[PDB]
Amino acid sequence: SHMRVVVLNWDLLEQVLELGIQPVGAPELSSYVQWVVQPEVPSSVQDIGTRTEPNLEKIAALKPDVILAAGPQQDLLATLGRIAPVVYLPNFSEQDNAAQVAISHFKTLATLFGKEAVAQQKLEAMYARFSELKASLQHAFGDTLPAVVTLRFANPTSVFLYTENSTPQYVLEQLGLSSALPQPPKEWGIVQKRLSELQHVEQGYVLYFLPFAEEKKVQKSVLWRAMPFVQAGRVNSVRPVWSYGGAMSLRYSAEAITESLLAVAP
Amino acid sequence: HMRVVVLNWDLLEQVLELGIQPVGAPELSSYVQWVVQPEVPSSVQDIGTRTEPNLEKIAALKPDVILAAGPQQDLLATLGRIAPVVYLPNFSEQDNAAQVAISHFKTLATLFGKEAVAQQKLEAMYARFSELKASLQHAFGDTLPAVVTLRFANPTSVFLYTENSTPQYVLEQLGLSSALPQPPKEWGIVQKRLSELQHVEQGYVLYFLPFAEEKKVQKSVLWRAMPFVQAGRVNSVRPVWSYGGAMSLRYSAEAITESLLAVAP
Amino acid sequence: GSHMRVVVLNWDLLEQVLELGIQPVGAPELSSYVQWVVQPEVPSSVQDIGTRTEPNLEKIAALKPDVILAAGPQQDLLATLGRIAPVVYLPNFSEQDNAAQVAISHFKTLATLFGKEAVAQQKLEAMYARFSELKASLQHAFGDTLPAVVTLRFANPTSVFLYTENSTPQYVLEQLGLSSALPQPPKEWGIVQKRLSELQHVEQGYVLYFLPFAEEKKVQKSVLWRAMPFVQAGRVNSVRPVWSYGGAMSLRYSAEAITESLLAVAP
Amino acid sequence: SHMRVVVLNWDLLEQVLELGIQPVGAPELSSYVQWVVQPEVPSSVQDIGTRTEPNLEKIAALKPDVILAAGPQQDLLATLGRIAPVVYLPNFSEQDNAAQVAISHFKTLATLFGKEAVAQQKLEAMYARFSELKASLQHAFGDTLPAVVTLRFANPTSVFLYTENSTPQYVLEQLGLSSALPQPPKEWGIVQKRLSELQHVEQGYVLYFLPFAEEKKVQKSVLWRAMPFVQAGRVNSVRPVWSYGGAMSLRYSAEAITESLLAVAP
Repeated sequence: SHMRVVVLNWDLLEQVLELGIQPVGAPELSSYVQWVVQPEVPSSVQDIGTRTEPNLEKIAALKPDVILAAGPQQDLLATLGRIAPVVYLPNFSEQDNAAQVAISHFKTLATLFGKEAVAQQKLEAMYARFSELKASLQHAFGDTLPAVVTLRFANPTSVFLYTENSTPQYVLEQLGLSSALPQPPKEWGIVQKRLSELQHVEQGYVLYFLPFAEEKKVQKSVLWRAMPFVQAGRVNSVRPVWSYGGAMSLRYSAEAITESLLAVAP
Repeated sequence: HMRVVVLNWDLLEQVLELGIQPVGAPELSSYVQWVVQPEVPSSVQDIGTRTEPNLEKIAALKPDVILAAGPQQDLLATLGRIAPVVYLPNFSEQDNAAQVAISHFKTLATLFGKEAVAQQKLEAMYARFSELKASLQHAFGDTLPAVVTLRFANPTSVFLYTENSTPQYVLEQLGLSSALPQPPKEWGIVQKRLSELQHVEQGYVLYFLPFAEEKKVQKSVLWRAMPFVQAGRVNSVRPVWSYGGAMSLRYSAEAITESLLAVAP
Repeated sequence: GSHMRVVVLNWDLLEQVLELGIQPVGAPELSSYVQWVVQPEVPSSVQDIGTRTEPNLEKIAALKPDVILAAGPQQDLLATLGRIAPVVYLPNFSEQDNAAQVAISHFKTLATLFGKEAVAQQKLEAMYARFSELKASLQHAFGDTLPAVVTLRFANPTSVFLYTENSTPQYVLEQLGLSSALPQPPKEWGIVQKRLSELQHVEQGYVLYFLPFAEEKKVQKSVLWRAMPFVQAGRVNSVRPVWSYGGAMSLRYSAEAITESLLAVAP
Repeated sequence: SHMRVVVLNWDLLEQVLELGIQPVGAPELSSYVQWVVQPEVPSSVQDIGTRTEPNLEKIAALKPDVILAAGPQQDLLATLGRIAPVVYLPNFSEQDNAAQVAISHFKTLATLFGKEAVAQQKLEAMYARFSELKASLQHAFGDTLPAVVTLRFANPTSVFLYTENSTPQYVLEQLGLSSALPQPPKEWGIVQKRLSELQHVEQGYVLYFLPFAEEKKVQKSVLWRAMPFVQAGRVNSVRPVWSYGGAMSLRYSAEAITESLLAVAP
């Protein structure tokens, strides 16, 4: 029903908002509109601190009926229980297929909040949306879709490649895109490799998620300009979509990758 | 008869080659396509994939031991709560692949008491090596050609095998020269462009099967212009896992030799 | 037996030989050695046979060696040295050499030649294992994002020797999972001489410089160095003396040296 | 223990083979079985080109762990080191006593490759063989062994006399034979004199090493038949033994000279 929900992670914040549920508390709302962006966070929701170090004084003042915690708040579950009952929905382990798990959590949250019908409408619409971008991608590339590298910059010299169990990997598979640089499953679906290792990617297309404060710095480097995919024009920037989000995150990133990959096409 | 669960294809071969039949093994469907040679019995159940094994299934089999390799190193802690784990890593940039695959074959033998069976196979392997070398010298020799061993990534990229790889080891055991040596790397491979094979004029090029885009590459525009292709010094090696166990060295030796005995003068 | 009379002419080979349990009768610049290489302590018995660039042929021949180990910088003397004793030529720092890998490959080759193969494998396995520990200690104290590090040696108070992609400090950084923070294309000896002004744009990364450097205090109090972003942010430290152009065990000593100096000035 | 060795000179090829070591590459294998012949090169060993001018492409293709170079390859040491570690064992200078150096190199190579025991056994067997041949030589020459000239034909008009620092000279001394025409130490242990100079070796023996493609031409020539040692019947042909080989070369040349000198005896 209409309970007073406090989420402590950005993926759960998205999931709850997407279900038509409006929480009373959520972490890092200022950074949220820069990194996650896609599921706009209403004016009512108060910033209860960070995902790693939530404000216990503040969440208790909001009088929650439930506290939704994910992976990074697992050491606080006992602590959070002193304030209100906790529903722990973890994700993005080395074992979790992130995306699949994000959907199963999306369904579970729906049943608990009675918004079970709304969940089904969005999920089937997302699956239909996948094929829509896939169709628009083969119509622009010719039924042999290219191989794509999805990453986020770690430092101006280091890069987070997304692994096989990550959500961008799931998106690539749903779009019919190939994995230009596959990686074994890891936590959060990422692997930190050096940027110089991308000197050998002479074949596919490389997409990097926004924001990155030092984008110009890397772009102005001798190393980045020497990249095969850069001079060949097979590289673009994906509009800000949280790669560690919820179920609808898969959709938003699907529309974001496709839009950024329909560009820089032959 | 212990209840063994292997989580990697090399260990699966090693354990099977010792006459031991595990209760769990990864990617059994894909196994009969890429490694194929040590045929996995009908009894063994698919416990998921290599990189991403299913803990629920492995725990449901109630194993007495779990054999994990390199790609499962981040799961070792979790697996120990299911059953005692034997961690046998291999194919790093520092590992000589072949020796380590043999030493692991020996270690697995002693742990499982099948010490005699292991030695018998190893003696048969070394003997088979010299056998193939002789048959190569009777078809090429006494000056054996230089050979490139690779796997296709895509019709434009190629996985060349490095100095620490198992195909490199096989070539040296057959007395064959390395037509395109490479510095040590992880899993023993380097991904190069197909265009790099434009200057390997004198010698032989072998590529391992399967490759879904073989049909595309053989009649492809870039590949037919290759020197070793026009000279007819190129053939396809029957599917043998280049990242396997000890007996992989034998199977790949017999596979390369048989595929190289063809297209000979 | 392998109880042989070895004369080394380069510091890396001196290290390789000492680490294998072999004690040479001659080695170059022993006085300067304990200041720059330091780590593999040179025994009291081994005599100083001159420098690396200009070895004393009269002295090395007087020691009556059974074998002479010469490296890259002594290649122009190989023909003359064979007249004294059989020579083993082990190069290791061109722009195409992966320095570290070959230093290990030379460590293995030298081991087999001197029969010290078992100790070599033991040393290498202990080094490789130590790498993962240091990497582990680095992902701890730091985020899920290993930092970007610049490794260099001071040439003068205004110029710096940055290490390239084929250098041994670079190999160490890569084994630790660290980024290059200022990568450079492969060059001879693994270095490039840049102006100190090149460190003006390494803002969010880390800068480490190897010891010794006689004018570090001079640079520390200099106007340009204090204006450096990594200096004001406190992300800069001095690495304890480890030879950047050494042998296989040089990689281990330099890995522990970099990690410890980078565990400091960490968040 | 079992390394991949590539030798670039015939002497080093012999030394390594006598130690039970089997190289993967060796120079001039076709000509080797014509000039050196005794330490038979296995079928497995591949021809890496000629001496002085080795095939770098082939040597690198064999993936050697060591490259054994001698005198004539001294200008290639820098290039060879770029392929694999090089062990440079020079010999046959004006200062080298060839034979001693050939043995000391045989020992060092033995120590380096661990086949040290086999070396001492062979060397000790060689010294013992010397006295055996000397005895069979003294029983046929009246215990006062004659003076012998050892040479190789350059052309039908010139002859390569072997000097005091050469390996056949060492052989003559170990057999107790005198030097019927000694020469001051020179490079490769040889001196090129005109054939007309052998007119003065009257009261001695002359031995020439095989092969020589124009032996019949010289044998029926007017100048050679007019030689004092020829008319006196004190001349014979020594079976092919490499005068610039290794330690066991000294043995092979000892039994070859003795066998060729047991003939033409009174």
